[PDB]
Amino acid sequence: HMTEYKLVVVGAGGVGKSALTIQLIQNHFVDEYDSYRKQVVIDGETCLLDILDTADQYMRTGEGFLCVFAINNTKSFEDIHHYREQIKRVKDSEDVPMVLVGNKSDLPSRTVDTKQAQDLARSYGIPFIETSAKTRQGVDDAFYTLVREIRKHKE
Ligand SMILES: Nc1nc2c(ncn2[C@@H]2O[C@H](COP(=O)(O)OP(=O)(O)OP(O)(O)=S)[C@@H](O)[C@H]2O)c(=O)[nH]1
Ligand SMILES: [Mg+2]
Repeated sequence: HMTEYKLVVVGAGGVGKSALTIQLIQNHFVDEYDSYRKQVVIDGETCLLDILDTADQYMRTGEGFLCVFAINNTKSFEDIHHYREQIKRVKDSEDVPMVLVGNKSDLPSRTVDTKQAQDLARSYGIPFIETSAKTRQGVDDAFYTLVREIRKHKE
């Protein structure tokens, strides 16, 4: 009686992958710190999210990917290319359900601008969502949007 969606959260160390997950799961922001399950209704469908917060089973059986960089970490952003190439290789396709997420939007020290991010997502043909795990801005949006991307690609 529920649809399972297998989601994988990728990106460089320190960008907020766990923080984003833990917000989704626990509704709490963790300052300092596997697989998680969340039941949630999305467009009137009851979904069981199965979320791997990384750092290979999930890499090959993942249905959709959150590719996360932090907006005050230029290197994280530049590393998106590597994660996305990884995903394309291990799924052997050039259109895998993916959302580009730019986290830590609450922070003032911003070195990747929103134009950079929009241009990257536009090149890849994917949504870009700005988030803060600290304030919860964008968090449900990113996960819900990924679900909707997965639905878009297949039954
Ligand atoms: N201000 C702020 N800090 C954040 C936010 N998301 C995470 N952080 C902080 O950034 C640090 C890294 O977050 P964390 O979730 O541990 O990273 P990660 O991407 O999971 O890192 P990894 O080592 O396991 S591969 C932590 O100190 C966390 O509190 C956010 O949106 N805003
Ligand atoms: Mg982590």
